[PDB]
Amino acid sequence: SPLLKEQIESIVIGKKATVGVAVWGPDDLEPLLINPFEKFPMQSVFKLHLAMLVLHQVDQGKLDLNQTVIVNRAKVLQNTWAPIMKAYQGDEFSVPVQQLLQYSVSHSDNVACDLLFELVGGPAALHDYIQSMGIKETAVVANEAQMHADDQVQYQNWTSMKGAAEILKKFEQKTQLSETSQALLWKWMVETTTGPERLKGLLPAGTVVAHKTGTSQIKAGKTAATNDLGIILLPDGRPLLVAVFVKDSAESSRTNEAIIAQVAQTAYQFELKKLSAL
Repeated sequence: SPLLKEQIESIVIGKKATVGVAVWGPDDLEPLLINPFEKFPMQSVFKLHLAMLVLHQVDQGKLDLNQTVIVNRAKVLQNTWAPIMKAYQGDEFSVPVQQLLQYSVSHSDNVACDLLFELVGGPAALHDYIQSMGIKETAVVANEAQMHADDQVQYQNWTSMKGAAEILKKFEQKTQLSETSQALLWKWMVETTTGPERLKGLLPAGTVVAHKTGTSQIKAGKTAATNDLGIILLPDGRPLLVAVFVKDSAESSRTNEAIIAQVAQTAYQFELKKLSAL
């Protein structure tokens, strides 16, 4: 739809950032893409793809949700966002895969993320999995530790807005995971504690939203990435897929999140307009 595209452009024009958007409503044949040729750093958004690969290996019986990993407090990535390190006491403890997944997805935990990467063969294994789903415009080459070591690396874990739309559609179609794995991932994405003022920012109270955020620190005067992508359930229970990636922004943190909230609200209102007519 040209009208929705124009409404979204009216939000991003004038903001000192480059914004990518993908909107796919339930009656749309193709998704609406804003800035389709730009490469967007994913930051923690790729923990979504990683959870799908891990659950896919659980579905195949290659991994078990209760399989546990020994965590040595001295050997994991130090001084990074890792809530799991505060959930257990001791210099050494063991955590099941089920909980590492929950912490990576819902809490965007960086240590849980890298521990999961180690069970499946690293970034290379995730990249193969993504390509195997037919998504060519998403690249994964580094884990959190490597992204932590060199701040240019984050740009190498990128996605196009078509790639963001496809991962949401694959997930939404419930064709990649067993019913159990699908229900677990939906649970962790609805329970996310991060980014409450992004996609969910201006939606009505009670709207169900399964989403995953991605954020970088302010370095060299800009925020490389402020992202949120997810599934919004409409009043009739049908899904609305929305992904918003704000790249290389020189705006305040508050403004970066408001761009995402406004785009989500505009897409949501547009779907109500269609339900209103049809």
